[PDB]
Amino acid sequence: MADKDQILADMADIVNDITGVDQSEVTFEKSFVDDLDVDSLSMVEIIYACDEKFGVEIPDEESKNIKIVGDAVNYIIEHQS
Repeated sequence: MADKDQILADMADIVNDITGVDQSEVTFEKSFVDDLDVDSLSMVEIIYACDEKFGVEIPDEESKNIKIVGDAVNYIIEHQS
C-alpha cells in the first residue's frame, strides 16, 4: 500500500535505479526531465519499472504528460493502492 508520497519513495528507488536521481531529489516539485534529468529513455525505462513495480502502464499520452513529479507520481498512485 503506497500512497502518492510512497510513490515517490518507490519511484525514488526506480528513479535512483534508472536515472540514479536521489530519493531526496525526487520531491513533488521536481521536473522529471529537467530536475530529475529524465530523458525519453529515462521515462521509458521508468515507465517500464512503473508498469511492473506499480502495475502502472504509462501510454505515450501519459509519458509525455508525465514531465514533473506531480504528474508522474500522481499517475503512479492513480493506479497504485
